[PDB]
Amino acid sequence: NILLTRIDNRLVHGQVGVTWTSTIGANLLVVVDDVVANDDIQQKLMGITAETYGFGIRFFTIEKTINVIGKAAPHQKIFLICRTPQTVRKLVEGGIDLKDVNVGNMHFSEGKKQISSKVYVDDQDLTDLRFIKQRGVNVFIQDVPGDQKEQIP
Repeated sequence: NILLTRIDNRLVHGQVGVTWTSTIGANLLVVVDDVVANDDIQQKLMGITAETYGFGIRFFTIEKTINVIGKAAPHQKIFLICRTPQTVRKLVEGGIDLKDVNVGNMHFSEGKKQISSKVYVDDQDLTDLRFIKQRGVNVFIQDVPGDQKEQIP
């Protein structure tokens, strides 16, 4: 059911989320993020994007996603969007079978190092990305479809 998981600090990220969703042929975008899930006014803009382009959307905590994602019905073709690799790691640890993780926008903060045009990491981010890889997940950096895919160092 899960077609792709993308890490993007901007979550749905407007036209970027639109293009990914269309390209992979998802019909349900699950935003896995505790802050947004738990403060529902923060959902409104992303909800408008879903409404505009005609795909379903959910805003779930990590705990909820672990608990329910397996109940997904055959017709649900899911695109998971996560803020950070920390979230993805929690999903993997919780036993969710992810095949591919696309690393999108990871913005600078103090001490982070640039590894791709739109990706800045600290050592914990690299640790977590590498953990995900070690669990057999294909992890790659790619801004939008058709860009050259880049590997984690």
